[PDB]
Amino acid sequence: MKYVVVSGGVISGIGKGVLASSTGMLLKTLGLKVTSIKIDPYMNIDAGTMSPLEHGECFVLDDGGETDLDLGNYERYLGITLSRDHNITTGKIYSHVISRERRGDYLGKTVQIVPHLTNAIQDWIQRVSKIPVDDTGLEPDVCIIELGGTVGDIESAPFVEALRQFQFEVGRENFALIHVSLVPVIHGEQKTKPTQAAIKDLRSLGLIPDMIACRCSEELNRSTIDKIAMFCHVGPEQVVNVHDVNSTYHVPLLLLKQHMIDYLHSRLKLGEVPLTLEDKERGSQLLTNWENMTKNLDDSDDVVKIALVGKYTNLKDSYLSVTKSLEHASMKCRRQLEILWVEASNLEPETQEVDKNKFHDSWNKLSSADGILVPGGFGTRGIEGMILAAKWARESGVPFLGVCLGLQVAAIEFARNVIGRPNSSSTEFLDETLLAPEDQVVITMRLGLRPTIFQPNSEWSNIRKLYGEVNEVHERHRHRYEINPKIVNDMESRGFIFVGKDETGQRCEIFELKGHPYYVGTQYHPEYTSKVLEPSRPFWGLVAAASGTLGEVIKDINL
Amino acid sequence: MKYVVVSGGVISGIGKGVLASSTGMLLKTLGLKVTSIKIDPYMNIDAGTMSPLEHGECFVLDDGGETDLDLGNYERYLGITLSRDHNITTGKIYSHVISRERRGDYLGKTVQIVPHLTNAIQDWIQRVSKIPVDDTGLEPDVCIIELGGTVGDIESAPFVEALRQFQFEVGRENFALIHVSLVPVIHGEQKTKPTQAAIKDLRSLGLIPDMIACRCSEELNRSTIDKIAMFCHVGPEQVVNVHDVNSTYHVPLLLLKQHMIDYLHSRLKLGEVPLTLEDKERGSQLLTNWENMTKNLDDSDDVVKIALVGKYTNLKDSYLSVTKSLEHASMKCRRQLEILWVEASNLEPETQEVDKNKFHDSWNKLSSADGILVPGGFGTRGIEGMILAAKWARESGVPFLGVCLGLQVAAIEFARNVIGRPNSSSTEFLDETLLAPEDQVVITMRLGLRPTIFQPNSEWSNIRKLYGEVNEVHERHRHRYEINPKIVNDMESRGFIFVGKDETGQRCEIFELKGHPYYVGTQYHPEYTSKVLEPSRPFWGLVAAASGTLGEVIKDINL
Amino acid sequence: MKYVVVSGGVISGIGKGVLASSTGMLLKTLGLKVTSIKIDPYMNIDAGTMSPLEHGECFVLDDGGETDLDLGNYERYLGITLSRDHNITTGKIYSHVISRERRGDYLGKTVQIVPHLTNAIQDWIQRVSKIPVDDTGLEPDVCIIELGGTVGDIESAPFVEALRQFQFEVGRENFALIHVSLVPVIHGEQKTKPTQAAIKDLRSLGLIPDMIACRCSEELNRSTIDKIAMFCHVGPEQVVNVHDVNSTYHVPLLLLKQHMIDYLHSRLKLGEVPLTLEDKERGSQLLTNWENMTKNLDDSDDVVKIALVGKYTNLKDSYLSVTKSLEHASMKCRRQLEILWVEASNLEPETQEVDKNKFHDSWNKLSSADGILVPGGFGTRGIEGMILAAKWARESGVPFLGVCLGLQVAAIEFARNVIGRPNSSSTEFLDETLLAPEDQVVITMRLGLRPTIFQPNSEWSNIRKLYGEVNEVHERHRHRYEINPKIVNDMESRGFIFVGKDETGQRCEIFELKGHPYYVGTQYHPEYTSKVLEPSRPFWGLVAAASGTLGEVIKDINL
Ligand SMILES: Nc1ncnc2c1ncn2[C@@H]1O[C@H](COP(=O)(O)OP(=O)(O)OP(=O)(O)O)[C@@H](O)[C@H]1O
Ligand SMILES: Nc1ncnc2c1ncn2[C@@H]1O[C@H](COP(=O)(O)OP(=O)(O)OP(=O)(O)O)[C@@H](O)[C@H]1O
Ligand SMILES: Nc1ncnc2c1ncn2[C@@H]1O[C@H](COP(=O)(O)OP(=O)(O)OP(=O)(O)O)[C@@H](O)[C@H]1O
Ligand SMILES: O=c1ccn([C@H]2O[C@@H](COP(=O)(O)OP(=O)(O)OP(=O)(O)O)[C@@H](O)[C@H]2O)c(=O)[nH]1
Ligand SMILES: O=c1ccn([C@H]2O[C@@H](COP(=O)(O)OP(=O)(O)OP(=O)(O)O)[C@@H](O)[C@H]2O)c(=O)[nH]1
Ligand SMILES: O=c1ccn([C@H]2O[C@@H](COP(=O)(O)OP(=O)(O)OP(=O)(O)O)[C@@H](O)[C@H]2O)c(=O)[nH]1
Ligand SMILES: [Mg+2]
Ligand SMILES: [Mg+2]
Ligand SMILES: [Mg+2]
Ligand SMILES: [Mg+2]
Ligand SMILES: [Mg+2]
Ligand SMILES: [Mg+2]
Repeated sequence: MKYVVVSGGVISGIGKGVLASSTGMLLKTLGLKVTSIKIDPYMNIDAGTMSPLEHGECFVLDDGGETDLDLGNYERYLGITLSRDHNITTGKIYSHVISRERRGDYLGKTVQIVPHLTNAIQDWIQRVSKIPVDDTGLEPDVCIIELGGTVGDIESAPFVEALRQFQFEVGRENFALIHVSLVPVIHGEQKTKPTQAAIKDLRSLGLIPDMIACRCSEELNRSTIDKIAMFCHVGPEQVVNVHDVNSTYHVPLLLLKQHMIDYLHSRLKLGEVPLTLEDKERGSQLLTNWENMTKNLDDSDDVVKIALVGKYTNLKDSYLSVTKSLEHASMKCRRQLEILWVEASNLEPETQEVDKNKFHDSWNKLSSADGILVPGGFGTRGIEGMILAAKWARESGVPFLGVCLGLQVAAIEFARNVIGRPNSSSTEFLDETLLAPEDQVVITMRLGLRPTIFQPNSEWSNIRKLYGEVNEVHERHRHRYEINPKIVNDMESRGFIFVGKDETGQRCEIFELKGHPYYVGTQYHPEYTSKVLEPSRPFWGLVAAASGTLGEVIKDINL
Repeated sequence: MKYVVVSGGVISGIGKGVLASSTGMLLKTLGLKVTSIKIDPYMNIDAGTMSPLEHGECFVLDDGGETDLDLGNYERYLGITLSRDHNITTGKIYSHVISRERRGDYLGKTVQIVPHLTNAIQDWIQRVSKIPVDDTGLEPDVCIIELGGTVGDIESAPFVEALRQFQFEVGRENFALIHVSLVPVIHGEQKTKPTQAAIKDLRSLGLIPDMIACRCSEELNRSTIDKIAMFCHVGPEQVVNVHDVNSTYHVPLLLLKQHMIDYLHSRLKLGEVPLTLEDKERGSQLLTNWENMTKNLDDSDDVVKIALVGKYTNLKDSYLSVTKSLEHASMKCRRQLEILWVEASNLEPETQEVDKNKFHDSWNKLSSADGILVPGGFGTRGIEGMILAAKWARESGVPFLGVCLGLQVAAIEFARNVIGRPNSSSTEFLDETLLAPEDQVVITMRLGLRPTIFQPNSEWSNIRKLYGEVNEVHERHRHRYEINPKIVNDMESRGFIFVGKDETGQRCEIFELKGHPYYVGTQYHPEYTSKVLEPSRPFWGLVAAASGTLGEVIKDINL
Repeated sequence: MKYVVVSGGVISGIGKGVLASSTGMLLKTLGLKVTSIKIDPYMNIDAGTMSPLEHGECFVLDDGGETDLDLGNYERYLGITLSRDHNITTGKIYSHVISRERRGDYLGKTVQIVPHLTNAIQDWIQRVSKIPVDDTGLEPDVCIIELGGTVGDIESAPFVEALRQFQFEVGRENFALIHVSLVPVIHGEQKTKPTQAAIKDLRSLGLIPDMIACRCSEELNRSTIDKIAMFCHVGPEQVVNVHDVNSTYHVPLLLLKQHMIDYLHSRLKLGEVPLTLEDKERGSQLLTNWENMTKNLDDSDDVVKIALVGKYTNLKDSYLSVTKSLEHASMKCRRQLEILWVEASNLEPETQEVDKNKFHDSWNKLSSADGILVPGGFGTRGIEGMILAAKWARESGVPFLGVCLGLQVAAIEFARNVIGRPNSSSTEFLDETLLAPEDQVVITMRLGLRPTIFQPNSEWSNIRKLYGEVNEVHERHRHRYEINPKIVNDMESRGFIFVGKDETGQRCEIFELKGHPYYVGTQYHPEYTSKVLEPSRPFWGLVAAASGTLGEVIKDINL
């Protein structure tokens, strides 16, 4: 087992998550089996309790774990499945040793942060990195650890102490440290004192960096490389840079151009790892596929515009799996994507009195779009604006996908306007008044990977054709509210077909509307099962439908 | 409310606990109401799970809290009652904020060590210092906080960060810092660089010391004072020393000789605290009583020897409340005390084969003693040796006190040798063989302050006369095993009278033997209710009985 | 825009102001945006010139408008902000059309009460009801107009004529009339001829009532309802009653029990007003919060007593915002309130010669109280009595709040007795003698919403913790006199800390005294920013401090 810590810097926004995911995928090009662990200094047990306004969305695993967003970067670059154990936190590990001290496994000893908590962290990392995470039976060859927060924040102290010990409690040449660090530019001169201070803060904790990975708005000067490589122990080829490029898929090839594998191939002795003839082929094949999708982003120009309608769209981190799911679906179509970020509340007619500027801009953006997405996220702000987007998309025949809350919004819209029930509404917020036209109801969560069964007549639907006309689908759920199953037959008779349901019925999971080119919704989040070469099927439907060629996509999928 | 932090140094053994207790009692000489809080960086919720081989005994509060030993130093110097809340720990406060984050009181925010855990520590200190701790109704004027561990140990980090904030979240002139620090002597020269480094480690965390309290084997030189007072912000009178004197009761008067009150009277503005005419009298009266008991230790010479028989007596911290209870009882008698530390196992005849030196020395020490104590502490090592000490004390008519296990050992001894049941024994360790002559049985703990009722005939006993012939007694329990109540009438008929029991009966709490000058035992720990001017009654009995004058002590108590 | 006139009756004391405020809040439970306008037949431009001995206190708006007291009932029930335009008067509107006729906008026409003044009233009501009054950007859906004085008083004539026209100059189903009327009981029989005469006086002016709201000391008999509903056009459900209950917060639920919303929901066609899904939730949520605070007044019993010390306390209308601010603060604590009304002059030692009865009763009341308030109000009567209450509260350690004059009285008290300047005094009344120990000085008014900045060291204070430790506070001022800033450093050195000041300094706005559980004063009136669910912070401090639990209140506010 090899370990690669990706760590620290001078700021919390530095973009470690891209570099960790990219470093792991580059190791996967050698054919190595790879896994990864995110460490969070926060005291929350999970990202589930904490609101999307901080650290972006929670990400859902097959376990039903509501983990930190960074686990999604690993799953979609590395192709692996992660467990709720792969997101370590301060909350998890203090809860673990405190529950263990009350149970008494420490034999009446005094329990202390060193050695007992730092040995508990090292036991967690040793257990969790040996969980098999590919579909194959094998234990991973390499583990990427991403150390969240910044080095020398008091929040991090047990993890920087544990990782010092770990560099010896596992062999050297089985452990290596990448430090990620800020190189700000002032008056056009590339200033280095922030990264020199961060390299000292690592040495103060006994962590010694094997590569320094600069984050900068420029190519590093050869003087900027030398002034760091002379201050730190790293050689000139071990001062990595990652530029402020928009395409995060280019980062693996920007690291490969900087010869970063050729250092780790020595520094971790990756030639001593045994590999089969299948492994080297499936490794090199994966690199050629990534050269092709990045070539397609360099030379595809013909924009498809998708409008994304939701709360707090200024927090673009709040929708990162949607963004990445749309980008995978646009690459599969060989088309460039624009996302138009529509703050759903500004669509509402009260905005035309309160701030007439925001009203006209938000309705410009929505009218402009070749297809529409309603992305999910609980909370009562802007839902009539999201209902207005679903209405516009139904009436103007514009491709629509509704994910989680977006499906319920389309059901409420179709009830208010096509069934003509003018006060039909979500149970989430009006039930203090005990309303009879319930569109949502409660059914304390439904979470993680679940089976959807396609209902027997559904063979006609574009969405069931996108799932290869298979009878069942596996996707990740997260909801407490679902469509009222008393009203379902009214919608299924008026043409809004609930194409798929849970095994028990009375719990709707996919709809497609008869008489529209692509108007679809899902109760699950299709984003989380997206992979770079195999996009999320409902999103491959939406981004093909917006472009045209949805028939040719379905004809392809029938091979 | 005023706060006085006592803190840190270069080593964990430095003796903060004496200085905190002494500083608080000196503030009590002004008539101020005083309280105190111990902070422990360990992850244990309580000292109850952890074995006496580390940090000495657990101390029992009236709550039944098995707290850190340092709470006992506060109760016996300050005269206060502490709650299980007055011992803060890493385990307590991480358990508190983690349970609070799962309950969700933090409104979906990300929870972090700063500000959320440091604000939870500051809320704990603010709540707990306002608990009334004297017998009177009033809230305390001053709180002493003792910061356990050492400054810049990673274990301490949330508490040194919290206390920086606290210096502002409560006013300056309502908070002050005492730093306690090591001044080692090499070649007879008093070296200062360890304390200069500890003063820098405080400044690095933003904590600024108002007094530096040196711990040294000498009087500080005036150069040793100046070389510290020139390096640090403290004036010459704010460099305190506490010498390696044996009598810890002299420390309050050694601080008073160094004019330490006259600094805090300015630095905490203690003249602005309102005080009544009763308060100043009961304050100054308390100082004169302490001048008298310390004068008596300077001029009493006529030694009483008590042998203390138990496990691990090399760990003299394991019996600190016994030691202090014996010292209070010897001072009340105006007699000097020697304790003879007898490792109970060495009394056993197997020792005479294994190491004949340890056998003869341990039996020398036991034969030498004017009275005998068997102190408690669970675990099967040496119990036949403790039975042999109880036998010797019964047969030779030598004063005996058995506390907790020491009472059960005397019951087992009296059963084996006076009732003549040769295999009668503790249920604690032989019950894998299901023995019928059970002396102990289980009755998951009995803990904290409980009532003992004296059984109706008991008026004759020296122990009930020592409790003023009152019908009931309040003392602190800690046990899972008690005397088999089926066998009690056999002992009460053979003369081993169970003088006191729980309200329900079938649970024995005090015995006295008919036909011995003072042979007594208690199921409770009488040590924990000892106070400097009012010693523990069973121990005032033992140390009077060893000296003679037990009648005159009882005649006094009848006033 | 909908209008609801609340009007008239047989007497000026009838309690329209409660019914208007309650009717508006009930409309706010539907989620409608609401506003209100008070009409006063008096010739004063504002309530600022007129003394508190008539129509109670003046109320201060954010504008600095010294408006009629009834505007405060609207702000505290409806949650809205009012402008100096929302109090219409005879003085305002005759000043408006006379200044407009001298300017000549009437093009040389003869100007007459009809149509020109009645059209000016209708233009005022149309302009002012469309001012946005919530924190949100929206124009109000409903306006409550309260017609002051009584119908057919000659003082009212232009307003009853204007409102007849207004019923057509705005649509019917956009205007409705509530008439409030007296139903006296004689020999236990509920006499109706006063209200029959008041209903005729409305018809004589062409105003037709849509509901009759009886004010009576009983439940109306069903015969009393029928004998009114047969004489007037109103149906049986449109004869409202409001009982002489003490809790004015119960009136909204007594109107809701009488189904009064279900009439206005038809009669104003409030189902035709568009509402969003947020609006209906924030509407129904507000009703549940009001059910809870009224449930708490039904089942809280554990009295806190506050003594209110001031001039003319027999005029309990003179302190209505203080009373309501104390009631909001007691409800937030879940405790019942008694106010003890202490006429401040009777505390003075001259009273013990003049009327020894009034002396002993006033000092009984002040000694009895768990906390003390000095409420403001200019004029030289009783100020030494208010100084004696401030003295008593400082010395006996009893919670104290001084508002406006009450802060200056506490500064004068602390100067006379703790600084020991025996003749230090207000500049307001002794300056004919040109005294050097000035405690007040003049600094022609300071009025309306202003910023207070907390001075840098103030983090310790209970008052700054009650304001959430925010650096700035927004509250309503009204004063010509302030603390002499030459003497401020003497008080700040002796412990009376001026915790907050104006942006410029030299103008003190909050004090808290070091060394008292809660002794505070404000130059602003904290009463006017009180709201039913969010009490005034200095008053939430006082009423918590009197009860105990001031720490737990501050711990709560830190969430
Ligand atoms: N080299 C990079 N190139 C482009 N974008 C980057 C780069 N580094 C960081 N970012 C961007 O900055 C944001 C944060 O990056 P990332 O998640 O990898 O940082 P992080 O250190 O893991 O932050 P966090 O601790 O919050 O998870 C993301 O939007 C990411 O795409
Ligand atoms: N000034 C002193 N004079 C005499 N003995 C001292 C002094 N300082 C410390 N000691 C002794 O050293 C031991 C530890 O002292 P103390 O309990 O006060 O230290 P501490 O800092 O509180 O240690 P801990 O953190 O383990 O509780 C005790 O036996 C105590 O009596
Ligand atoms: N229904 C009621 N229940 C309880 N108290 C009432 C009621 N109606 C009036 N009052 C009380 O009578 C006094 C005057 O009431 P209110 O201010 O509402 O009358 P008003 O018609 O507006 O008088 P004004 O014209 O002087 O403003 C207040 O103390 C008020 O609390
Ligand atoms: O204003 C002054 C005065 C003096 N100095 C002095 O400090 C020295 C250290 O040089 P710098 O502080 O400029 O550091 P650096 O260029 O090595 O590092 P970067 O942060 O640019 O990566 C010398 O340059 C000396 O003149 C300054 O740097 N700045
Ligand atoms: O062996 C050597 C050589 C050089 N130095 C040098 O270091 C200097 C600092 O002096 P010290 O290191 O002796 O420190 P100090 O006496 O101030 O502190 P204490 O630890 O005794 O309290 C000077 O004395 C200089 O000669 C040594 O201290 N020791
Ligand atoms: O003393 C007399 C004599 C005659 N009347 C006469 O006047 C009549 C009108 O009856 P009332 O004047 O009693 O009026 P009312 O009962 O309808 O109204 P309230 O004021 O009680 O609501 C009849 O009752 C007739 O006898 C009196 O009312 N009172
Ligand atoms: Mg941040
Ligand atoms: Mg990240
Ligand atoms: Mg140790
Ligand atoms: Mg200690
Ligand atoms: Mg009047
Ligand atoms: Mg009124």
